[PDB]
Amino acid sequence: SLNNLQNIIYNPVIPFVGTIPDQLDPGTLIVIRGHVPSDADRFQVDLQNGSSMKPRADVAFHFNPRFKRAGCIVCNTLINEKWGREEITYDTPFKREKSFEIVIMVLKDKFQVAVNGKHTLLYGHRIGPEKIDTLGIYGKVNIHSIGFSF
Ligand SMILES: OC[C@H]1O[C@@H](O[C@H]2[C@H](O)[C@@H](O)[C@H](O)O[C@@H]2CO)[C@H](O)[C@@H](O)[C@H]1O
Ligand code: NA
Ligand code: NI
Repeated sequence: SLNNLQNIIYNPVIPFVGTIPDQLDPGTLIVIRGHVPSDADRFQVDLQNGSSMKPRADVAFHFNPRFKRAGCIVCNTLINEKWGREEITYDTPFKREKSFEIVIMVLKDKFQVAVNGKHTLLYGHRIGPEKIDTLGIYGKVNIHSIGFSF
């Protein structure tokens, strides 16, 4: 249910980096609506510990749709500017020139991600979700809205 969803941020310029307005406790939703442009090779939604660039902030949850060949979604965690073990989901619901609604649900033990009303993937927590205070969106993607349900 998307009641309690409050959209902030409309049509942000990409790259977008913004502070998350509350702690990502179990039951929290992050809802991102947009489109993949026709020339898209990849984009990413990063749940970050801070917004530092040098050194690069840790990414607790890197959610990275890629579109070359059959496409996929790579999920991973960045710590001390080093990527961890990749979790690759090959059944991607993203397609160039198609719209999407990403819903990231924060559970106690994992993120549960649904795209356009259909379950997409799970990703177990590698960093405590309380350390997540920043949402980054990078790459070839168009964003209409970003909202949260706490
Ligand atoms: O793990 C996410 C991370 O991947 C990097 O690229 C990987 C690539 O996904 C992997 O299949 C290949 O074998 O090695 C590369 C390691 O650099 C990206 O450069 C980075 O942006 C992240 O998306
Ligand atoms: Na990256
Ligand atoms: Ni549109």
